[PDB]
Amino acid sequence: MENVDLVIDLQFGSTGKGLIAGYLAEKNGYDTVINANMPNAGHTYINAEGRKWMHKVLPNGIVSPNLKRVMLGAGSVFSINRLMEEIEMSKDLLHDKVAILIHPMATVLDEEAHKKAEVGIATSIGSTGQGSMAAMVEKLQRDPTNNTIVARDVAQYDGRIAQYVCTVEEWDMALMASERILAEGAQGFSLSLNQEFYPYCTSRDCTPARFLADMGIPLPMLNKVIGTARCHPIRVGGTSGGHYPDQEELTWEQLGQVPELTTVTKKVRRVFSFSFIQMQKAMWTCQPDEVFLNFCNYLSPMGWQDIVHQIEVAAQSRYCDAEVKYLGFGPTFNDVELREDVM
Amino acid sequence: MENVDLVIDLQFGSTGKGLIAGYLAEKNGYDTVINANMPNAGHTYINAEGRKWMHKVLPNGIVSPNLKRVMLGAGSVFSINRLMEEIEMSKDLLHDKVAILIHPMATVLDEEAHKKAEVGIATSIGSTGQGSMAAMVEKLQRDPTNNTIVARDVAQYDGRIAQYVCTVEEWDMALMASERILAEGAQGFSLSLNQEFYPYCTSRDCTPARFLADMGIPLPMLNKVIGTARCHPIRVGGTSGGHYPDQEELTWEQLGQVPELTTVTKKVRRVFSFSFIQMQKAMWTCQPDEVFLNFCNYLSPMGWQDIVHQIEVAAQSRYCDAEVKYLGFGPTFNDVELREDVM
Amino acid sequence: MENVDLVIDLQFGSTGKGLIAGYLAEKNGYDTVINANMPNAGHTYINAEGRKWMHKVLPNGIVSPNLKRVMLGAGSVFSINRLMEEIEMSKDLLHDKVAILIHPMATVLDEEAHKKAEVGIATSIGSTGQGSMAAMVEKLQRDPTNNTIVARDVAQYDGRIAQYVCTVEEWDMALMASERILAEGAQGFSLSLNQEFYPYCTSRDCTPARFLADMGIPLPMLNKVIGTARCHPIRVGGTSGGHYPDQEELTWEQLGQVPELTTVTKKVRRVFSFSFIQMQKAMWTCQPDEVFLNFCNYLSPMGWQDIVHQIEVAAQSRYCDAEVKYLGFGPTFNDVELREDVM
Amino acid sequence: MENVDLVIDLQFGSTGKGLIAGYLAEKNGYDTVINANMPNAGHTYINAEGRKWMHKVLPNGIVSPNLKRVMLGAGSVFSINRLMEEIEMSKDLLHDKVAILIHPMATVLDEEAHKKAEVGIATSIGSTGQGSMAAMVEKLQRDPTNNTIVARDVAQYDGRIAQYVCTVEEWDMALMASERILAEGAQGFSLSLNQEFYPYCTSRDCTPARFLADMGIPLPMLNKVIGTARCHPIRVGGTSGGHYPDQEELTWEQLGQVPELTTVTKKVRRVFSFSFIQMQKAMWTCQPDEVFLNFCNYLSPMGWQDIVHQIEVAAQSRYCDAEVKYLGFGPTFNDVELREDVM
Ligand SMILES: Nc1ncnc2c1ncn2[C@@H]1O[C@H](COP(=O)(O)OP(=O)(O)OP(=O)(O)O)[C@@H](O)[C@H]1O
Ligand SMILES: Nc1ncnc2c1ncn2[C@@H]1O[C@H](COP(=O)(O)OP(=O)(O)OP(=O)(O)O)[C@@H](O)[C@H]1O
Ligand SMILES: Nc1ncnc2c1ncn2[C@@H]1O[C@H](COP(=O)(O)OP(=O)(O)OP(=O)(O)O)[C@@H](O)[C@H]1O
Ligand SMILES: Nc1ncnc2c1ncn2[C@@H]1O[C@H](COP(=O)(O)OP(=O)(O)OP(=O)(O)O)[C@@H](O)[C@H]1O
Ligand SMILES: O=c1[nH]cnc2c1ncn2[C@@H]1O[C@H](COP(=O)(O)O)[C@@H](O)[C@H]1O
Ligand SMILES: O=c1[nH]cnc2c1ncn2[C@@H]1O[C@H](COP(=O)(O)O)[C@@H](O)[C@H]1O
Ligand SMILES: O=c1[nH]cnc2c1ncn2[C@@H]1O[C@H](COP(=O)(O)O)[C@@H](O)[C@H]1O
Ligand SMILES: O=c1[nH]cnc2c1ncn2[C@@H]1O[C@H](COP(=O)(O)O)[C@@H](O)[C@H]1O
Ligand SMILES: [Mg+2]
Ligand SMILES: [Mg+2]
Ligand SMILES: [Mg+2]
Ligand SMILES: [Mg+2]
Repeated sequence: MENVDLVIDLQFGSTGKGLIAGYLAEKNGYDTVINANMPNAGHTYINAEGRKWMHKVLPNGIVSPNLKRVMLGAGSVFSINRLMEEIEMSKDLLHDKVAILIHPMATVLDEEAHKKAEVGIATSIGSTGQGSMAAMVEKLQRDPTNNTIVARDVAQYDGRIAQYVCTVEEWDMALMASERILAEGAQGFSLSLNQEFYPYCTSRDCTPARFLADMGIPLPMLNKVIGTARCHPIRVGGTSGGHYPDQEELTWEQLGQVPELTTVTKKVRRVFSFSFIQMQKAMWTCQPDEVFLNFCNYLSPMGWQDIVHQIEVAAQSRYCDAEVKYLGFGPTFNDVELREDVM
Repeated sequence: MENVDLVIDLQFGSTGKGLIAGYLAEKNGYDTVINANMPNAGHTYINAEGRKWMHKVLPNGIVSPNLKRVMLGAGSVFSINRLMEEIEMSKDLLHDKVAILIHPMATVLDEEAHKKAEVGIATSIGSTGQGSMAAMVEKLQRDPTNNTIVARDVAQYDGRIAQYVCTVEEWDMALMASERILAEGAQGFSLSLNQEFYPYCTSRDCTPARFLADMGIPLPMLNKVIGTARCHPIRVGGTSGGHYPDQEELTWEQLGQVPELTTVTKKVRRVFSFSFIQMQKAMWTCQPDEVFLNFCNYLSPMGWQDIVHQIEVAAQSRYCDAEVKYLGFGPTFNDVELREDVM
Repeated sequence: MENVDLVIDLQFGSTGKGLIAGYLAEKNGYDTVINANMPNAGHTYINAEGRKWMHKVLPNGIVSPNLKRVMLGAGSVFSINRLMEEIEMSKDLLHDKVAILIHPMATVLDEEAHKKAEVGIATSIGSTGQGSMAAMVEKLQRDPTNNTIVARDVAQYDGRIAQYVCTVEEWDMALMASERILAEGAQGFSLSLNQEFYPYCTSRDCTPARFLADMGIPLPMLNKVIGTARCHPIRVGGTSGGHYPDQEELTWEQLGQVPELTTVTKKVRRVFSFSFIQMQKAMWTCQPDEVFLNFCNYLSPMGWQDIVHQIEVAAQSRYCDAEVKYLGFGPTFNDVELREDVM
Repeated sequence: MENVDLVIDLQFGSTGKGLIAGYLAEKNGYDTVINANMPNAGHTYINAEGRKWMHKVLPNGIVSPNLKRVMLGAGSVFSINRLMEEIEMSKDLLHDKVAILIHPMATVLDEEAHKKAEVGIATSIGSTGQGSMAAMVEKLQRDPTNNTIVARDVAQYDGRIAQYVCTVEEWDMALMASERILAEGAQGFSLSLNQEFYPYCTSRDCTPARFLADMGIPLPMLNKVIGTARCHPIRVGGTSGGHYPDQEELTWEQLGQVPELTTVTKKVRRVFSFSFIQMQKAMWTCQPDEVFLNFCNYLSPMGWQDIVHQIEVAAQSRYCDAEVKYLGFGPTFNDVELREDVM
């Protein structure tokens, strides 16, 4: 029954979850790909031939040569317009023998109302202001007179999603039928609503237990957790929040890199030194089996090799047998290296 | 590392989670007891000598002869006044060598405001109207200017909870130091926000994955899941929601029992026949290792023995090897029997 | 042929013979229950639902779900009025397919005369003064002219018992037909007429050999002997007799308990410390296979656990392989525990 | 621990218990011989050389070549004068390395008072009038002011028995020390106080369970039961009582024998035909392992051989595997034959 490989971020998000999800999908050929994304940010994957996917709704694992099911969990908050654009963009991949299943309880984003309600926190806590929490709050209100927030009710008047919206039993049966599943997490461990930076955090916990719960995955189904990290963790710009005591804020100049910016909001990313405290904390809760260390291209061999050893010792210190198996030297499939081959 | 025994409700709540938690605490002598309750639920335990505990905040496992830690998770919503009364009533048990730890991110209930904000859902969806969701929404708002909703901020002006409010690292360390842990879930599987009865449900998922996430417990720590059920499941009074296709609403009269009243509202409970569909669904997601079948005292031996076999076949049908280990015949410790000893 | 389970008291009586008899009857479902009580003893059983039986005549095992026969041996001394009240109170249990058999030679108590003849020993030896010995003496006189002492003769003029009074052959046949039998002893080992406290003793031996003889049970029929004991043995009020050299008289005050009152006389019970000498003596003669250690609720875990080990070593010392199988923590069915489950 | 061979009568007494006890004592060489006789009647043994023992108190097994202990049980009723005469008569056998132990609770017969009290029943029920029951009644009265009935109290003023009177613990220890024990019963099965002929019966049950109880022998100690019978059962003269439906009263003339008389009272013995009903009844309760068929000298080979087969079929019919091992053709050791040798 253990057939779910779960992808999670060990720092403050934007580490390369999309890159390893696409890479693992191409290598392991999962028949089911599942997620529970909110409109916060888009994940990128670039394959060997240079084709690029930027997803806010669909999992990045749709590039799997054995794709049979694409499932969007109960914890999802999505723009119907975005989902339509994303499906159409990968129509060749999402063919007649691929089933797209939207959980009946997934939240439909009202872009007019939900973005307007997040205008204040977009400045005060440096929030993305995408409407994710405002939509989540409307769901929680449980007004029986409101038939415009969950997918099951929206499907009654919006036929664009109607074919995809399934029942709870159809959802359970699809997981049961699945041979091998790729589950994709979002945001990052330190962004968790219940980690130390509150209120400078996101609207949910970004931990394996919360992701499985938001995707409706039974715990005995979990096979492996693949954690992702950067050599220099980033945080998204403005009054976004603090850092750990053993890390310092850097500049893109110090690193000799072109300043990194968010895709749509064009907010410059804040960059920090590696934090061993952050790793111990993330290793304790997230307990990954395998680690993908990305942006090794910003350091020299001794620098990224030293971080590999730090991560493995951080894991062991928190009863975790995490192995840094993959190393990222660029944004493409061809830039993902096996650790054992480069060091 | 696998030392967490988790107690969860397989139906619509109020099945005897309080009773088995107290029973297991006395038998297994856990050093740590942990929960993440909201004010919408109350749990009862009665020991061999007739002492009674009715808890809305504190775990029921505080009766453990080796109690060292009492921990209230980040997912908790609590009335400070209630916590003070619950502590005072078990002051003999909660002695100088017992540490009470309230997660810094646990929510402090604003009795007046939060209850006022749930007037309406209390009638429309048959909600408890205890303020649980309204408090949860205020936390989610993440207003940096609001220092009155999370325990960490409230402790700065309310010295009643100040000694108990810990840091995130203190929380992680307490779990790490623990020898054996009793984790107590609340509400019930079918009350989940993401199960089929939405909006006639609670404000979170009532599944093992969500409980571990709300208590901040790493997944490799889970040892055993003990699922609880009744021979005749119950719901709260009013327009509380629908039922499964294979079950029917009954009356206390039909059962020959004195009408049951809800724990928080002095309201009459709705009673239904046993549902095999509900069991298959609960077994699939919750995957319990052991089952406590309670209220066998409302049936004849053939009746409750037949339900034991139904539960085990429902389990096997959903790849779960659940064993009905305990049988309940009354509200006290002495009424919990080993299934092996009675059938 | 070995199908008789015999219940006997290892000390001075009133240790919980009634309780274990009811408990074993409910668990093992004996078709035949047999005794040979005199009016000097009363035995109590309280079931899981709170129903109480206090018997001076009828066995306590009438609560057996497979009851077919209730037999009162040749050694019985009974008040017809009492037997009628005891039958009436359990008329639901003693239905049309339950045969009550009174041995033809059982003694009918002459309340006025027999009680008048025990005035004196009631003060001098602290006797119950119930008429037991006086009735027994009248039987022994064997006056062919006396048709008012044995059941067989009384039945000729007293139609209340006539249907129940059987022949000797009917008695033998009922035992032969029985599948599984529960035999209940009375008083206690140290009250034996032939133990060291004479004349401060009862009018017969309270040993397995005497009970089988008084119930007319062939010796190859004996399967198992269940001996009963208290952590602090008791005696009746007054000049009831001495104790063993290794034990001391206590007070209910010293024990922190409400003073206990005797079953027939509303008199205060004398309490003593546990005697290892009494156990060795009782184990030697009575040779029990299983032991029920009752009133563990008057001690702390170390106290009652230590007495369990004393009993087993006292047993081994007298070539007896007695196992303390049951532990009593209260007066009801739910308070009987398996020793294996609590220590 | 199984080392007690018990001798019992299967009819109405006077069958040859003394003859087989002496025979078995000489053959098996028991170190301990035990009994619990009342003054009712004397048992006879005649050895190969013609020496004769007529005992009312001492066991007949004192002829054992390995005699170490002679024990008189708590159930004994004896004349001190008789015991003195009997010991003196066998002084050569009861030497310095043989210990005589009288149970402290054995009854001392007051020949003046106890015989006078039995004058009425000696005529009415054809009783022996030896005082046995009158002495037994005085013991049962338990008057603390009476120091003249039990051996322990009589020893304080009658030094003739003082050396022999032991404690209860000395009694238990002597049985424990014993290698092989010969236990001798008295009277006979059909004479039992609780058999069908009441009041034309004796003052106790004449069954293995009552004899072991009266001798204070633990039940696990029983090895073998040797039952005794006559080809023509007798009953002791006068208005002694009835018989079984399948037997008839005969005359000594019909048998061609000299009329049999009691030793002291010179009462002619009543003689009856063999009763198969009597055997079935005796086999059921007494369950003997071996049978001694005596007075085969009053019949022809086909007559006594036919009774052997009747007895074995009677045994089998009552779940008894009794083997008629010994056949009696006279009153002497030399007259006891092994069955396998004569048929
Ligand atoms: N090692 C790398 N060097 C340079 N650019 C990279 C590397 N790995 C990934 N990228 C780019 O980093 C950017 C930031 O990540 P973004 O959130 O947009 O998607 P992602 O890489 O899949 O990250 P995540 O899914 O963790 O949010 C992406 O545009 C991606 O193409
Ligand atoms: N077998 C039973 N028969 C009768 N009453 C019972 C039984 N088990 C529990 N009870 C009582 O019925 C009620 C059912 O519980 P509701 O909260 O009230 O459950 P709980 O045991 O208190 O805990 P939980 O809500 O977690 O199930 C409680 O008041 C409890 O004491
Ligand atoms: N563990 C216990 N703790 C407290 N009370 C008990 C316990 N066991 C029995 N009792 C009660 O104390 C009394 C002791 O019994 P006494 O006759 O009264 O014993 P019994 O159980 O009634 O039978 P028996 O005389 O054969 O021992 C009874 O009233 C009984 O219900
Ligand atoms: N087969 C026999 N033939 C003739 N006389 C016998 C035979 N066996 C025993 N006797 C005599 O029968 C008589 C009657 O028995 P009595 O009670 O006096 O002693 P017992 O033979 O040992 O009998 P029991 O011990 O059974 O009472 C004795 O005097 C005895 O010697
Ligand atoms: O996917 C993500 N990548 C990076 N930062 C994120 C992501 N999601 C949320 N955040 C950060 O989390 C905080 C709160 O985000 P919100 O959930 O959009 O309100 C802000 O500081 C965001 O920049
Ligand atoms: O402990 C509980 N027992 C039973 N029903 C509950 C409990 N908690 C919440 N509910 C149900 O959850 C829904 C809303 O209650 P609320 O979560 O308190 O708002 C209703 O359908 C209630 O009946
Ligand atoms: O059931 C009983 N429990 C306790 N003592 C008893 C019981 N039956 C008899 N006795 C004791 O036996 C002696 C005489 O009581 P009697 O047998 O009723 O005459 C006294 O020492 C009593 O204390
Ligand atoms: O040892 C015995 N042999 C034969 N008859 C006996 C013996 N003991 C008692 N009886 C008979 O038993 C009856 C009652 O005897 P009691 O016990 O002496 O009063 C009478 O019919 C006696 O003849
Ligand atoms: Mg991103
Ligand atoms: Mg409840
Ligand atoms: Mg009693
Ligand atoms: Mg004789």
